[PDB]
Amino acid sequence: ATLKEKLITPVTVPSNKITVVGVGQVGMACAISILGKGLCDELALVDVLEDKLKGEMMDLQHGSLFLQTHKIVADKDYAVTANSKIVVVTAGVLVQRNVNVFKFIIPQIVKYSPNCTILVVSNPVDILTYVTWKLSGLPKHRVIGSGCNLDTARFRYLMAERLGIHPTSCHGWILGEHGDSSVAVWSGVNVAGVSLQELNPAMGTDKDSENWKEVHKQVVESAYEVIRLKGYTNWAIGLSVAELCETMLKNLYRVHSVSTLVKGTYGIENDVFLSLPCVLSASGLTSVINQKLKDDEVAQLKKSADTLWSIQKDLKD
Amino acid sequence: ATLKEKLITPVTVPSNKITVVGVGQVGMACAISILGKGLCDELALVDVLEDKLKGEMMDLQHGSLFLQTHKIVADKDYAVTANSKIVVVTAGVLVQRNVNVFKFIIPQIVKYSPNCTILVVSNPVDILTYVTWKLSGLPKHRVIGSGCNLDTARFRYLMAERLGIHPTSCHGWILGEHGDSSVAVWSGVNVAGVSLQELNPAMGTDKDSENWKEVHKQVVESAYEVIRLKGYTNWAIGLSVAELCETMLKNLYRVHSVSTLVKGTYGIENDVFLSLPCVLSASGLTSVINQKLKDDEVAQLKKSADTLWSIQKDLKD
Amino acid sequence: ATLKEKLITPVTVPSNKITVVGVGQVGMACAISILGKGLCDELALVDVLEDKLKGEMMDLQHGSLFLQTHKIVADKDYAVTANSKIVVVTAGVLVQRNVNVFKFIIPQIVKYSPNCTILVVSNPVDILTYVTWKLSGLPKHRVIGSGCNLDTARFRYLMAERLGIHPTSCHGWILGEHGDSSVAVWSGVNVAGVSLQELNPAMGTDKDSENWKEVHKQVVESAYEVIRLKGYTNWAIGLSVAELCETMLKNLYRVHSVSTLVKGTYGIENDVFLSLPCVLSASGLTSVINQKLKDDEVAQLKKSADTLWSIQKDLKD
Amino acid sequence: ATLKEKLITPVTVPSNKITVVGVGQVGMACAISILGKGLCDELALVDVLEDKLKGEMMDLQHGSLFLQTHKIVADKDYAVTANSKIVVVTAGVLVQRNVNVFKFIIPQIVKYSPNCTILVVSNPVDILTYVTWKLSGLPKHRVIGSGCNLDTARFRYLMAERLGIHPTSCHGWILGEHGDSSVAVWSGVNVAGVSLQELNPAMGTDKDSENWKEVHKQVVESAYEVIRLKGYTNWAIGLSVAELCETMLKNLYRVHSVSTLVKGTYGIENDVFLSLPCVLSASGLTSVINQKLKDDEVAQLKKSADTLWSIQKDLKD
Repeated sequence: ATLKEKLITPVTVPSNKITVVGVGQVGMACAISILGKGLCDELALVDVLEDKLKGEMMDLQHGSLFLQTHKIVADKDYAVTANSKIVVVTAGVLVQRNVNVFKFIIPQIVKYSPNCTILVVSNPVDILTYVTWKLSGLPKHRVIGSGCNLDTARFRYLMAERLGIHPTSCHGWILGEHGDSSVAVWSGVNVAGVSLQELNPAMGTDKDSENWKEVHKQVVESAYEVIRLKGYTNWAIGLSVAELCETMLKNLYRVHSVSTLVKGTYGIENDVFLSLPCVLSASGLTSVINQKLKDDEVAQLKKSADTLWSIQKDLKD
Repeated sequence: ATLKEKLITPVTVPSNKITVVGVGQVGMACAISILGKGLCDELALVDVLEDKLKGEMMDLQHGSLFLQTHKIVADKDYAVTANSKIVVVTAGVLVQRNVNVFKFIIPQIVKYSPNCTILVVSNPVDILTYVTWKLSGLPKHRVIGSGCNLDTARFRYLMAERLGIHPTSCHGWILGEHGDSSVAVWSGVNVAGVSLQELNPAMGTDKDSENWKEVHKQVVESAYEVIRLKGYTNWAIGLSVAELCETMLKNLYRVHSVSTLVKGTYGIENDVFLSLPCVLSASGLTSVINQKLKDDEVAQLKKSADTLWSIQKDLKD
Repeated sequence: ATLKEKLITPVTVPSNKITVVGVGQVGMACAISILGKGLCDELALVDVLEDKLKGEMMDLQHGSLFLQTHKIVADKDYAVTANSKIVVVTAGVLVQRNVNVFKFIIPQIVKYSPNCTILVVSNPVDILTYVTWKLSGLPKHRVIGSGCNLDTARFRYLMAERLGIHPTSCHGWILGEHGDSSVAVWSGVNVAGVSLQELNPAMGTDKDSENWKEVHKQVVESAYEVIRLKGYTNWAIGLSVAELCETMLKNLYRVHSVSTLVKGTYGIENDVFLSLPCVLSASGLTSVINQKLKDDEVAQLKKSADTLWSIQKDLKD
Repeated sequence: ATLKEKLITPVTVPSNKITVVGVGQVGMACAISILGKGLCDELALVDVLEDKLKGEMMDLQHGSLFLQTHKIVADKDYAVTANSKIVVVTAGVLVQRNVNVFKFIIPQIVKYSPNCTILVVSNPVDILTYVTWKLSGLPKHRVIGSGCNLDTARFRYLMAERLGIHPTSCHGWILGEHGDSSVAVWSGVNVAGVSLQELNPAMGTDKDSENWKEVHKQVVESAYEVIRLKGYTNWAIGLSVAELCETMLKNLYRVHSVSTLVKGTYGIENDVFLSLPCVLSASGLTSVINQKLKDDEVAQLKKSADTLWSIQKDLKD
């Protein structure tokens, strides 16, 4: 009178589980990229909506044949979040408004899944990373935001498109705040270990032949030019998050530039999360790479650190 | 005075190129799934919109660091479509309205890329597959629609969820029209080569203990219940298309149930594209699996074939 | 005076760790397949040789740039085995000789890594699976051998090559002992849910047009015909093991035919590991699929079960 | 009276085909890595042995269930080689002995597959790359050897292990001849865009605290220390080749350091293949990165170029 009884003779817990907070344009970009990489053994989704959340879950589950993920669960309560190895926080609705949400969600994240690494994808990323470090009570190394990871990704595609090579080949970084105030360190930009700064001194300046400073002006401009055209950017930031979840889940110790506490380095006493190249692993951020910067470059960190803390002093937690 | 000149000393054509027609909810689901599998060596996007198309391209290109795809191009003209190995047609706006678009696009698809396989993702899939076979002048085997591939995928997730196993293990099929009129062949449903029909005869009927006929009623119902909640289904049908592009590009000879001409089998003289298990390869559809069906099951094909052709007779090409 | 101090500012445990026991022809096939799939976050290797083991480790580590695995460790002591999520036992040198090795290794496996699933790859697989269940003190569901998984794989490639389709499409199984005595269940053999037994009754017999019974005679023959030509088979059984480690690590609940205790089903009171389709997950074997067999087919299990226990009664543990 | 006739109703050419020349320790490392990445839509194997070749083919084909490759063919005649997109030449048995084989094979490679890129894996790689450019009549850009690609890979694993990070993060190169005479360019070595040479000047020298010059001494030493222990290195060089076949097949334009003609740069008039960072694509080598080297470093290229041509002058083709 039953198939399951007659067919399947019995001889759980999440393993690599990842939770994505929010089903929005960018939160379902991260999920389908995380599932497209087969990182998570369970994918939990949580958002304040009752139905779309259930519709995003069912639309993914119907593709479970095509996925390496077994259990895809989504609820509006954070019970599903339990046992999450990483919690990707895309939830966002101006900081003190977002701090209304993160008071509302982040401590629910941590009640059910204490070990989780919290990756903060939502803009503003640098402050909402502090917001989520304050009120989650997780260590410094278990709460990090996406940050300039995607900026570094956009920067390498641009730096490659001008050279025609593949973005993985052209290595250059973006540090600092996520506005016009990001630091593109040209001392590290290079291809095949051939420094570009070395050969052409005109880089990192006001003017140059190709005015390569336009690249960093295009890096910060393209983010919006994608926002202009289709209304907001998702699959760029969802591929970046999936690549971070890969570093942490697969425990690779890869260097991503992510938002972490800058207190103690680059002349900053304030508790501020600013994007710095960091070695990510299963445990959290394992370390930070120490970036040798021009006095002028450390200045942009220092100043832009203050721009955050100047408006991060009035946060009401 | 130039990096590219000084750095890169010179010592093209698309290879696996895939074009996706449309940037809509489901057309960018297919792209990011195709890119997430690294199938296409070039991904061309085309849609009637000037800007979102340019925004979907740039949002993908910014993730090129994270992708195995080198060139992602998008234009509103079909010059980009040139040399496409597969053209995934998601464009859709009721058939004779869609046949306005496919007159407008499909012959532009074929002008630039004559060898392309045309995969038709758009609803109605069975008729718009005929529409695109009529006016493209491609062989029967190079024009196929998605069809019940995703229905078969939803059907296996359901058939597995009731058994708790993984959808790849539970093998069952969906043939025929894409409405309530799909044929779930229970003679093939099984797990680990254990036929479910064999053990419980009550399957495929009006009533059963678990009333397993509800599965096929849930297969056709879930498609809408995803449409209800979030407004439309994308990442299920985009993972299905990416799995079809994989069969054809990687030239696997895998059996998918896709929309192909049923003239000559199952008592149908009409030229009608109805979903049948077919062996897909690089060349196109290589063949069809011959499905042994109940008289009653061949009837649903036969009748539902007529439901198509009854309204496929008045098509104005 | 140090790069590491100046460069990397500090802000462990194995996660998915897999241990492969033995570096032999088949044990390095499993490793490079497991690493080629990026399953293990750490790969531990252990074998009785001091140097080749260190050479197999270094030859893999030099490819770490190309791998998704971070730490590849190999020692002759089983300290490295610690925290293994799965222990793949390829060690083998006739059962009571192999039981000399498994007394020597298997309890060292379990001292350092109590939670490990033990996958037994080594021939004889069915008995050395019992040998390793007796003396490891692990549950029934955490000790399983490869078994007819690869037989099922060879069987599907053959069953497909005759049909020209891709082996993933043609579903047919191999149960029982690993000699000529395997059970190819033809009641489950099919393609696209079209039973082959159904249409041609001459299958599973003495004679047929194509004498499809030759397939199962070729399945058991090819294993040796690979052993004849190059001396032994590795990358077939290493891809099979990597696909098992994937089911268990990725926690997929996929159905593989593996060696598990048959006590209680198919009329067997003896404690005997015989290859049966089983649902594998992170926890172990989750269940067994109940295979509906001809009286004659249950007989081959029953008899071949005794052939094992007849020589499994004199095992000295 | 036939399954294939009754089941499969008909509705070819290699696409991405790769040929590996030789089944030896390193030639089956490349195959199982190429198949493990699903690069080739057909894999052709060729070697001078009748049986092992047939045994290597069958051992791979039995794993076809687990592979994304459909057709794996192996013959001793080069008919199978036809339509190869890349031909990986592992065949080797001292140059003028190897030039006996490449007279015997390389023109058979090119008779059946004129468009093929020829990747030369076999030691000596730099000369046997010239040997195969002379007698194949392919362009400069379609014949390249593995070269210091794997040296660069070993160099990054070492450079990372000292830093604890993941080898993909630490970017440093190996140019030139494949002996002790390789050039480790320290001007490019760095992590997260932080030059190591910049901070510690003692690098690239006779003595340093960690004497980081030992890394390049370990890079060249480890190659042999793997050769010592297990007799020869395979899965390092097979993962490197699979990563080259990926750059070329997937048409990525990635920068690998491979053996190409150095005539015209670094003060070399001779026709000599020496390892230089090069942008690989579908067409061949697309270009070369221009490496800014110390006078002393250009010297090692210049001199080691002569060491090749001094014994490359007496080649009898």
